[PDB]
Amino acid sequence: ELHLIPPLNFSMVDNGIFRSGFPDSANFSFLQTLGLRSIIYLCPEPYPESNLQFLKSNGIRLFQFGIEGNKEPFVNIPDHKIRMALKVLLDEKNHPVLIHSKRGKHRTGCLVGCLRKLQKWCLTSIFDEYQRFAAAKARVSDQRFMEIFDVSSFS
Ligand SMILES: O=P(O)(O)O[C@@H]1[C@@H](OP(=O)(O)OP(=O)(O)O)[C@H](OP(=O)(O)O)[C@@H](OP(=O)(O)O)[C@@H](O)[C@H]1OP(=O)(O)O
Repeated sequence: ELHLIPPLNFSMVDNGIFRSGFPDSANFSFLQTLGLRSIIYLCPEPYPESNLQFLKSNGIRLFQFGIEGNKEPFVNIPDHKIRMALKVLLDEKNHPVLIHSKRGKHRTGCLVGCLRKLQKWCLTSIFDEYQRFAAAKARVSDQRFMEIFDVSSFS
């Protein structure tokens, strides 16, 4: 067809950094326009064959840091997996990079919020951006994780 279709909840976060929910084949022509080097994938489920073939054909590296898709109020975001994903984001060699989960609201929102903390954003600005994507599914647990996340080791 004649039009591009960004994936669910697509946004540019920064120079060379994007966020979304799970891309499907209708989104591949749009993703090709970004010249991605990397995908940071935050779900534990195996990457579907369709997505794997797109990744391979397009020369994109897959980084998988599987965070269990927990529902409130029993959400347990591993600090370690967010820290390893931030290390990938902070290396310009991996850019352009797309961060995605299933809908790009919770696991993706936490990783982006922790990056904003490293960029010295005030918490209210971090939460406002998180809530723009999470909307009616904004979780206190996601924001509490960002509130407590320690930026000592990086900064
Ligand atoms: O287990 P997940 O976290 O991978 O999936 C949850 C979705 O979480 P999701 O997988 O989207 O998380 P992320 O990809 O991290 O946003 C969430 O979707 P949403 O809250 O809209 O993001 C949805 O909400 P619904 O569509 O309103 O019924 C449900 O909470 C759903 O939990 P499940 O129904 O037990 O699989």
